[PDB]
Amino acid sequence: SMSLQVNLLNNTFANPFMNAAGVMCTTTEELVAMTESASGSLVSKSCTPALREGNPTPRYQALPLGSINSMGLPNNGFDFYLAYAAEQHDYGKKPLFLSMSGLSMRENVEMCKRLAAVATEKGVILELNLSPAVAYDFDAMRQCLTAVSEVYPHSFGVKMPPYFDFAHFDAAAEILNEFPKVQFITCINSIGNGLVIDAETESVVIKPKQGFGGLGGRYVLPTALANINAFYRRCPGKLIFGCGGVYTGEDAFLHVLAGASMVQVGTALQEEGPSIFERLTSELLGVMAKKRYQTLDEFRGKVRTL
Amino acid sequence: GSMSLQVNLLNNTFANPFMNAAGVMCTTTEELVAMTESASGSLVSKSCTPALREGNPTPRYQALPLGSINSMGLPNNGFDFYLAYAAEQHDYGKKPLFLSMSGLSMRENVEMCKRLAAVATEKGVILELNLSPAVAYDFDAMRQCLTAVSEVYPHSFGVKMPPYFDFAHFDAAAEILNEFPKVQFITCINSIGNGLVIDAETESVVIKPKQGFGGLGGRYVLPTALANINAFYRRCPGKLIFGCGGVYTGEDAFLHVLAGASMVQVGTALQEEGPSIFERLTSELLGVMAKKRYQTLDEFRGKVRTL
Ligand SMILES: Cc1cc2nc3c(=O)[nH]c(=O)nc-3n(C[C@H](O)[C@H](O)[C@H](O)COP(=O)(O)O)c2cc1C
Ligand SMILES: Cc1cc2nc3c(=O)[nH]c(=O)nc-3n(C[C@H](O)[C@H](O)[C@H](O)COP(=O)(O)O)c2cc1C
Ligand code: NI
Repeated sequence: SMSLQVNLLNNTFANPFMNAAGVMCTTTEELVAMTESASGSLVSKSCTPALREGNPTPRYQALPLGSINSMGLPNNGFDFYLAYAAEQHDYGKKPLFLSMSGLSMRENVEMCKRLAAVATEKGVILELNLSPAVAYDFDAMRQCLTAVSEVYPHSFGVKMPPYFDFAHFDAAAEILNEFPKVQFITCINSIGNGLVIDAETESVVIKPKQGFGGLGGRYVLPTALANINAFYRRCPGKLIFGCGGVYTGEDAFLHVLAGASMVQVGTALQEEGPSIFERLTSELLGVMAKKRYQTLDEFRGKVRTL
Repeated sequence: GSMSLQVNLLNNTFANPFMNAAGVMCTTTEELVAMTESASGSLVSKSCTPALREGNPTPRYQALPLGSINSMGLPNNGFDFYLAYAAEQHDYGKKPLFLSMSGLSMRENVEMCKRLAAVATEKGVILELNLSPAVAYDFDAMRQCLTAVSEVYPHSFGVKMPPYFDFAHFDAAAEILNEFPKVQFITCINSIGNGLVIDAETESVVIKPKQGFGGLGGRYVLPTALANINAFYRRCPGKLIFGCGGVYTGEDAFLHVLAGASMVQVGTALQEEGPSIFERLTSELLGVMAKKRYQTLDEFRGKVRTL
């Protein structure tokens, strides 16, 4: 007998799967579809205080090894997602995360002040997007978390861009550990500012920023696993959510082995739609069956070093 | 049409833009001779320290479907060895030679450069100074290092860079590099640092040092490499860019050059296939150029179209 159940943040989740923020979670229809899916949870599109059109198109391109995008935070605005969380989400089906991505400290502070009562009343959980990106400037990062912690009377998580050396893992973890309200860390947002060139057209493939954009998919799995495990080790008091390169149950298995509690799906979900979650739960159970595991706790964070 | 892969830079002529990446098949005399005998346009010797280094415990390199992961730890025969190869053994009649230097402190690099100067003068060996927390990730330390080396090394040289991941960092690094006219080329990029490969079957990491964390190469890194190549191509118009990262085919090389590359270095692919790869890559790049109606590299270098 097996189970994908996860228990964390005073909630129970049927399985660890959820969408990545930015993917299939912008409109009412999308949020409802995520709620009706087999996913264990969902997160609403990273929001700004007011609606944002986002960058000019094309701004997303699917690729053999993943995706590249420079969406530019298109979203319906904070009021919209707050109302979804306050009055529409069926918390009886699954828990809900709200992703917040204010463009200044002030914006985050203002939104958090209003989110507080809805979190208290309904149980929505904040995922604060820190992905130059806030998390790549340690002073800006400390300031952001100080501000939010000061005005937001609840636990929350942070969505991180990837780091690429131990000095940075140490520096980031030192900061995160100074904030006990940060109860989860989502690793990772894209690998930033890659450049895809189409040999046939001799051109870039997205319009904004001269073709530079965030990489997702197969490209990022080892970087994601690195960041998941690095923070799993360095922030023992916190949960880690995995994000990056999940297409299969086996991929998800790797995230959990590295330390992941929840596993977010981006590029693969963009291409397949919310039905992917039935496939992913099935595949992960199958991997666990073949390896003789009954629960996620049996192998979470147990990757073997040499 | 008669096409040419010729490249001209730093008072040298290169038959084609291809060379090995530093770290790959360039450690021993036998390897250096084989690179020289190959169809490559050039070669670079293994990044050296002042004295020989055994490197990290094995396993420390693993080939992967989408590339490679490694934590070699700078195993090398020592500066004396590569200096001797450059001064006395290398056939400059066959192709130009780059020497990769990777001191573990600013002082080590300074002392090696003092001694390399005479050999650069006499034989024409070209320095690629490895700046890959990595020196290049510490802007003050980077400026400091380039100042100290420029002070003692009266020759043009290049720097090998780790990748950056945002415009603010592209600008900051370019600003520093633009302070040093002796830095005539920039090699982008070394490796995507500290990835972690986990083998689902064994439920373990695949290399031994650093709990399995190591540098990524191959298919994983091509868009990051192209971004860095083009970012510096744009921001350092007075310098040349050498590409490194994700080259398996002539088409990949075409992309490097489109992004701004003058020379194109081959790492993971070369590790897996050996030096015969250069015959294949030259032939493939010429084929790509023939199909796209280009005769020379200068016709499309850095000409990637934005939308
Ligand atoms: C179309 C698109 C939009 C995204 N927007 C957001 C976003 O609003 N907030 C966020 O934290 N991450 C955003 N991201 C990054 C994803 O959340 C995720 O971190 C990344 O795609 C890695 O997962 P993948 O490898 O599964 O694609 C976006 C990604 C894509 C592809
Ligand atoms: C085995 C191995 C050893 C390496 N050692 C060095 C080195 O000594 N000096 C250096 O600048 N880069 C070193 N690197 C990085 C490579 O030069 C190259 O930048 C990287 O592998 C990306 O190219 P690829 O995608 O073609 O593998 C090494 C890479 C590999 C795979
Ligand atoms: Ni930094």
